[PDB]
Formats: sequence, structure tokens, C-alpha cells
Amino acid sequence: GLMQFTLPVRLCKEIELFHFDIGPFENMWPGIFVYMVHRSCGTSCFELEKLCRFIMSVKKNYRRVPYHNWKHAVTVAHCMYAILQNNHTLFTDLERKGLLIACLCHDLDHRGFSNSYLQKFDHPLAALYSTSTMEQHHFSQTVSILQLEGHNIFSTLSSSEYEQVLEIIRKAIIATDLALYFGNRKQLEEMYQTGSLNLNNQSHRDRVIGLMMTACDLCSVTKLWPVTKLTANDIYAEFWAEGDEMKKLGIQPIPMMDRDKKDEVPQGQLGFYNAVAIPCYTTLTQILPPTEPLLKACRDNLSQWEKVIRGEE
Ligand SMILES: COc1ccc(CN(Cc2nc3ccccc3c(=O)[nH]2)C(=O)Nc2ccccc2)cc1
Ligand SMILES: [Mg+2]
Ligand SMILES: [Zn+2]
Repeated sequence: GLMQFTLPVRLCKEIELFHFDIGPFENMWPGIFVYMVHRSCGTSCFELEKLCRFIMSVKKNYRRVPYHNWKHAVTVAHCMYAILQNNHTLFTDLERKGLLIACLCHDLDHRGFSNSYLQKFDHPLAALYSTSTMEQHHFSQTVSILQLEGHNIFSTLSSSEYEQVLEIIRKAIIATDLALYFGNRKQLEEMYQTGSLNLNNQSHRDRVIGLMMTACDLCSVTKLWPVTKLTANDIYAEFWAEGDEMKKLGIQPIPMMDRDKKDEVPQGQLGFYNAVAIPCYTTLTQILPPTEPLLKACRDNLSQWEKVIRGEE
């Protein structure tokens, strides 16, 4: 109970900032996550023995893929930590518990392929889950890990609190399906602009948590330029392998996934920033003003991609 996690001074300071990079030392990531739970939730939120065993089983069920890996899980949990810490009083005790765990688990057992590739391959998961294929699988994997003996970090919640938190995690993980993001953000945009947005309305909270999950999930575009640029190489490493696999099914992949169209990456990044990233962090900043640093960093990275096109790098 009196056992705190502590970080070295530079990490202790920088971990509070939206643009923190968790570093290349894999063995420090579990402790970083526990540090974040203890500060965001409390030292009492979870039995440390059960949390440590949950974390290590989650780690084991992430695969050795270039992007959708254990580092992505902890990175997305850190962005959620920064949001929750800059919006102290807006979230219930159950939501702070649920969302950090949701972020750590949101890409469990990812194979480095999109929902589209699974459907075109006719993968068994595509028959089990017709929409949000991987995301329903990620939630399924999360529930399976929670039910391993000694892994139930929610054991001290009442029956209804346990049902509520699993509901927060399910919706949070499903919201990471980017196909759902576009409609969710437009609805939140209308609601904010007409003034109907009401954080005591559960369906409204659900929408706001959804956008928060998208924002944490995309947080690669909100880091310092050298982290953004080097993370993009990992994302394209997965996309181009998927494109290769599309070519093996006799389907020309979209340019985004075709390694022969590397040259078009800078202009493709502009599209992404303008169509997905900037809108996401703009609506988030309207609803949760203290998340403005994410929007600012995102605009800084758009400007860096514009400089890449203009041959200035
Ligand atoms: C943060 O890192 C990343 C890394 C990769 C991506 C993939 N990506 C950008 C992209 N790269 C290309 C490369 C070559 C050729 C064509 C393209 C292209 O049209 N798009 C994307 O989603 N496009 C998009 C465009 C408009 C709307 C939605 C999506 C996104 C983010
Ligand atoms: Mg995902
Ligand atoms: Zn993700």
C-alpha cells in the first residue's frame, strides 16, 4: 500500500506533458503505466499483485509487429493519462479506472492488418464480427485476460460497478475503429455548436470518451517532429506489408498501402492531418479546453509535412 512507483527526474517531469515519448527501454514501460494508474486513479484502485499480473499478460498478448505492438498500447495509455490529469474533475472514479485499462488493451492481439484486409482474406474473425472486426476481438481478448485466475483487477467493484466499467472499456475499445470516428466527431461538432452538448447525458459522455480514444490512438501526430517522423515509418511498414498481401490476393492495394508509391507519403500525410487528425483535436479542444497542446503539436507536425513537400526536408 505504501509502495509508490517513482521515475527518474526527467521522466517524472516529462510524463505529465502530452508529447512525452515512453523511450526505448521496454522493461520500464510496465512501471510507467503503474506510475500513471497510481497518480490518475490512486494507489488503492488496484491490488498491485493483480495489476502487475494483468499488465504482463496484456504485454504477452501483443505481437511483434512494427506499429500495433506493446509500445503503442503504453503510448496510447500515456495520452489518456495526460487528458485525465489536465481534466481532473470531469471524470468519475470508474471512468479513470476503465479508460487507462481500455487504452492498454485497445489493440490486444493485433496482427498488423486492417479490418478491410481480414474481410478480403475471409479471415475467421470477419465471420465472427461483421463490423469493427479487430476491435470486437480486442475487447474479447481483454475479457479473456480479466478472467485468468489472479488477473481480475476489478474484483473489489460491486456487481453493477463491474458491469459499468466493462461497458466503459467495451465502448472505448470499439470507438478506436477509425470508421466510426467520422460520424462520432460530426455529431459532437453539431452538439457543441448548437449548445445541446450535456456531459450529464450518458450517450453524450459515451461520444466524448469515443473522441478521447481516437485522440489517444492517433497521438503519434502530436509528438515532437523526430518521434512523429520515425513513428510514421513503423505505421507504413505495416501498411506496405498489408499492400503486399493484397497483391497476393490479386487486389491492387490503395496507394497508402502500396510500397511502390512511397513518393506520395508526404501528400498522403497532409490528407490525414486535414481529414482526420486536425478535426479530431479541434473538436476535443472545444469540449476539453486543456487538451489544446495536442491540437498545437498536431498543427506543428502538419507544418513539418508541408516543409517535407517543399523540399526543405
Ligand atoms: C500518423 O501516421 C500516419 C501514417 C500513415 C497514414 C495513412 N494515410 C496517409 C496517406 N499516405 C499515403 C501514402 C502514399 C500514397 C497515398 C497516401 C494517402 O492517400 N494517405 C491515410 O490514412 N490517408 C488518409 C487520407 C485522407 C483521409 C483519411 C486517411 C496515416 C497516418
Ligand atoms: Mg486498433
Ligand atoms: Zn491503436
